[PDB]
Amino acid sequence: GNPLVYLDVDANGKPLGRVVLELKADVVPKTAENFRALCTGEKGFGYKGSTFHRVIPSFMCQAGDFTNHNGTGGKSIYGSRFPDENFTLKHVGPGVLSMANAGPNTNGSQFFICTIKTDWLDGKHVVFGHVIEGMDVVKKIESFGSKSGRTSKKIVITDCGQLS
Ligand SMILES: Cc1c(C(=O)NCc2ccc(N)cc2)cnc2cc(=O)[nH]n12
Repeated sequence: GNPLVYLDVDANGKPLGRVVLELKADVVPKTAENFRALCTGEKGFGYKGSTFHRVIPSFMCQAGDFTNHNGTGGKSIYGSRFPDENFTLKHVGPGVLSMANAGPNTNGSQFFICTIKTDWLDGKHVVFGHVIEGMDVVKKIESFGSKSGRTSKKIVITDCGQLS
């Protein structure tokens, strides 16, 4: 079945709880596998210890730059970047999990969780999963963002992994 993975998130060193994500490997297997392996850390690198560096209320929470911690970095398990697998899944509402990018075919490790329907991203960002549990944690993260994306608390993925 599709992988279930988790992110345990702190804000200014206090735990907020756990976000559980389903990865739609049946639709986007290569994109799902990248995220799964970055959660487990099994390639020797991944999301553990990295941050939500860009958070915009009423839009999304973005994370996954585990190399530069600022939106310029990250890498995939395949290499620095990998192609857009497909655009079949849509940005239908809060809880959608999608790949950040710098244009076509520039997926790495950065990702975002939507807090609203973001239909204008359809066909531009690869959707690959959704929140199963922990939308309350996502809403807390969102509340620590700003219009500019700068966070008002340090939001850290302290632990992450695969549940099934
Ligand atoms: C524009 C931007 C990006 C961005 O698009 N980075 C390019 C990129 C994405 C994914 C991969 N894998 C590689 C490169 C990342 N963070 C922030 C914060 C902010 O205020 N603007 N911003």
